[PDB]
Amino acid sequence: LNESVLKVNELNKTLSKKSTELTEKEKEARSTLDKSKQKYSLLIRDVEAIKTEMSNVQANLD
Amino acid sequence: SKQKYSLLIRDVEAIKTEMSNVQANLD
Repeated sequence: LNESVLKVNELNKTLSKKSTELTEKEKEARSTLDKSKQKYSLLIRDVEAIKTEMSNVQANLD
Repeated sequence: SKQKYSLLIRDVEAIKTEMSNVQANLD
């Protein structure tokens, strides 16, 4: 039980990191539009690739 | 424009992923 508590407490830092990286990538994407198709597309695939990683972590935590 | 573009590019990549699976199976 102690190890499981530690494991969830550590999954929270990855949820936090992918929140951060998603925010950063979204800012980059908006910068791309302001200035293009391929960089914007790649950042958007990523932005979604990170949210998928987030949902897995949320299910595991639950 | 942001949301429609995003949904369409994810869908395009999804389709390309489906394509690569079919190509490996065919090979």
